[PDB]
Amino acid sequence: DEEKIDCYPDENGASAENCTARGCIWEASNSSGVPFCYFVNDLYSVSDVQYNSHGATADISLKSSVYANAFPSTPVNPLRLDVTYHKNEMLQFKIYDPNKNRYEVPVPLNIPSMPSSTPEGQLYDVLIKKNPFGIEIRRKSTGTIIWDSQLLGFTFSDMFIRISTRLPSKYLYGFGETEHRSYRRDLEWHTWGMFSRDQPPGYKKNSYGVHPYYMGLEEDGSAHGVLLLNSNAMDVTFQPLPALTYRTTGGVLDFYVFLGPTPELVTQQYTELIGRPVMVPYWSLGFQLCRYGYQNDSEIASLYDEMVAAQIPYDVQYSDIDYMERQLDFTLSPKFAGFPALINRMKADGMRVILILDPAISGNETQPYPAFTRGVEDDVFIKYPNDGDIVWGKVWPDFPDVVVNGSLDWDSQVELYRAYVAFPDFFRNSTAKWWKREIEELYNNPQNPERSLKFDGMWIDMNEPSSFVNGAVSPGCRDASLNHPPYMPHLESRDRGLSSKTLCMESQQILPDGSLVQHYNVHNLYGWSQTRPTYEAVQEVTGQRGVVITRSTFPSSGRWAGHWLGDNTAAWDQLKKSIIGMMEFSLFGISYTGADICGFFQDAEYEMCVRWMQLGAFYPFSRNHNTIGTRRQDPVSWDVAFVNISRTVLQTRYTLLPYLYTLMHKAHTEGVTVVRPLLHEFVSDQVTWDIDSQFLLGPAFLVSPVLERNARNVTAYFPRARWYDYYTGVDINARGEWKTLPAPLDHINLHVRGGYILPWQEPALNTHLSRQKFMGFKIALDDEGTAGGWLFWDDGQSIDTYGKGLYYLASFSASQNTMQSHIIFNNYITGTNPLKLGYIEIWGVGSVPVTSVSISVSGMVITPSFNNDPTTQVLSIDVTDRNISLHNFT
Ligand SMILES: C[C@H]1O[C@H](O[C@H]2[C@H](O)[C@@H](O)[C@@H](O[C@H]3[C@H](O)[C@@H](O)[C@@H](O)O[C@@H]3CO)O[C@@H]2CO)[C@H](O)[C@@H](O)[C@@H]1N[C@H]1C=C(CO)[C@@H](O)[C@H](O)[C@H]1O
Repeated sequence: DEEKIDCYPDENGASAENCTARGCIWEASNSSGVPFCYFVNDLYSVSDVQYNSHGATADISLKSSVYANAFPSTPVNPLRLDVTYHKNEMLQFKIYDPNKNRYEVPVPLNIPSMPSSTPEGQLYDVLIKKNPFGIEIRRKSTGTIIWDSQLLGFTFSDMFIRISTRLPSKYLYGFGETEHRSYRRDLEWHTWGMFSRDQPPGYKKNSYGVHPYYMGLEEDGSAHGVLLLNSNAMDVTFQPLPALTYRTTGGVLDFYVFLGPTPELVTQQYTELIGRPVMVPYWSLGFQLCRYGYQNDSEIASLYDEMVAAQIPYDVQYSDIDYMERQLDFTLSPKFAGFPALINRMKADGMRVILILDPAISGNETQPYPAFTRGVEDDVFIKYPNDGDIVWGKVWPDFPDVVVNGSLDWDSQVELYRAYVAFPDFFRNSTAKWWKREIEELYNNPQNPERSLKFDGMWIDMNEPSSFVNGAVSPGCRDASLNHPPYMPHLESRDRGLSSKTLCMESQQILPDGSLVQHYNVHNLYGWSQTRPTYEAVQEVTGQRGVVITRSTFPSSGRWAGHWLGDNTAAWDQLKKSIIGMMEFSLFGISYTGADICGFFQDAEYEMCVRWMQLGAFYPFSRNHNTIGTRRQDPVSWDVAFVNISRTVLQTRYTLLPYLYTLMHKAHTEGVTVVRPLLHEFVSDQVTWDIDSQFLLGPAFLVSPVLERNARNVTAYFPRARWYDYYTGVDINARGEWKTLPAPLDHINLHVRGGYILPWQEPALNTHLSRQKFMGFKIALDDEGTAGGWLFWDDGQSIDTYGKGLYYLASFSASQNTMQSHIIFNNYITGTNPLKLGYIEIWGVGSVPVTSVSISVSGMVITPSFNNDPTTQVLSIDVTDRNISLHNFT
């Protein structure tokens, strides 16, 4: 019943007779999922298999065209397969057309100069099996088979490619941006669309980015990863005979396989290929506020003052498109003048500001508008292929004189008001200068130095590329590269073709080299194409490292940006989904992510929002954002009870920051994960393979959120190790056990894994005041493991600090009743530049209050006063009275 490989996934025309017309068998079923049409025999035949020291290659040919000609596109013949043993832990196999040169995804990866696999170290082996044509990847370690495409269905036609594989288990994690219902994916007959579209998160709905990458767990605790470097419109299909099926619409099958043995190891190797996450500015680790519909310039300032009055910490203040004049890029609303004043005032207190940008530029404007005009001069806009005019979409920008009724039909609004806009082609060496310029002159206004906005980071959005008309504008598109492209993957609005909510597929773009591409192949690449330049733009203009949040992603996208999970709604299910989203994104190679706290779409409710601020207080990207007409949902818009709660939890986060920052350093340097599923640190425990309603920050910080309304308690899992409550210092004392811990409406549960030391620092009102206060230690000893730890210090904003010069790297270790410090490299904390070392806490020291050594060394040796409770292992040791800094301490 499984093993049935759906022969008719087509949008239209599945029928007994139409089914027979391919080499296929029609047989109804009463079981949900099973394909009425299925494969009984193959249509390609592998021929000249050959192996060598460094790879393998066979040839694939039709047999015969009688049936291959019967489905989607004109099949390609013959094909060719090249497997390559890059490293011992990594593979690639590609199936392509050796004759014609097919579209291949233009995103740089790093690969050993030549194949560096060694017969003794190589951890996997491959076999090109012959009947029917198959590919079998195996972990040499223990025979588990990683990939096995010796199933039927393999097709390969210009605009339709199918390949399948048995999964080595019933546990698979993560696919290209959408709203999964659990971390581990179902397998019980589910298809998923993958294609950049402006879709609020939804079940089986294709969303902002595309990520054809998964991690599979094996029989034993072993793990592997698989990437399909294809950017065409595709959908994947999970069958209960553990096995999935790709159906792309026309690249080549370029697969890369990774078999680090562990989840982290896998990710380290995936990111090693596509690139590791961007290092973020220390200030971005703080809390963030925004909304769609900040009315007046001053309604923001009103908010920023209300927030410092409540003493709720936060470093980043935004403004949505409201600050633009009629949603035009690079313009300042009348209603928002002396907004430039607000920026400068806030940053002066130590805050920072992030501004949104859309990609589409309006060209129906009457006044002068350099952005658009110089756009046309430098020729940076996306046109049709036969020289044809700009491909005109519509988005946010309003027409010039039109008077706007905020309440009109959303459709009516799009014809009467919204201007025609052009989409820049961000591949082009030209579009880079143009874009980078506009950004320059936003920062330093050539004409009105008083109207300069001094932003610190950019939020590129609406870049799928999203558009509020299907394709182009007035007459439409004209093409079959667009609608019904032989196979229309299982996307949202399938009936609308690929055109739906974006550019015409025939739209011409130009790659950096200079060759011509149509939007059809690079659509999923669009937002990605825009990411690096924007990143660079911010860097050049601000002279600092800065940060970029983008909506549309693609593998490697996270190399220059972070990501927020998009248009959630203020509903309870959406909290848990954010935990997933984050987790999945760590896999996808993007460390800096989160959801819109309290919920974008719709009005926030009180209790849900107390719970969400507590959860979100631990997103790496912690931002409270919100759609237009809704009521405001920020912390100082509820009541005294709320405010006070918000304060406490935010404080906690501003304490973890030195830890959260080093994680970010380690993910950037090592490939490791930041938001990390328990199962990454405790694989041998199968209970964790399924838990997705709680998560880790790094290895030692266990977050256990309350995700249900009335609930004021929670049941959370606690793997086999010591879990110290972060607040009290006491070990919970569960071990591979489920405990029900009390969870009052003011409290969120956090625990520190025994065997780790966490560097902390006193909570300020923003990271500027914070970095000045006292540095702490939390040594979470475990009878289960003594203690290990890391700290990395930086000016927190300079470009490539680690990579060239000024940083501080210290590993910490506690063997016997004593913690010792080893500075690996120091170059920013010097005698003159001191790091105040405040307190030193130690949890789990013993019920016997007897020390053999109570005094700390700096070179000299003091025996400062301490507090100790025998009941609770805590051993506190204040030191706010010494000249102790991280650079002279031992
Ligand atoms: C702010 C948001 O506006 C537009 O969102 C539209 C969505 O495209 C559609 O999904 C559509 O229906 C959704 C409903 O609005 C919503 O109530 C939900 O419950 O389900 C519906 C899905 O069927 O209507 C939406 C109109 O509001 C736009 O497409 C979307 O991309 C916009 N979000 C971005 C815009 C802003 C402002 O620049 C940013 O603040 C957001 O973060 C962006 O994500």
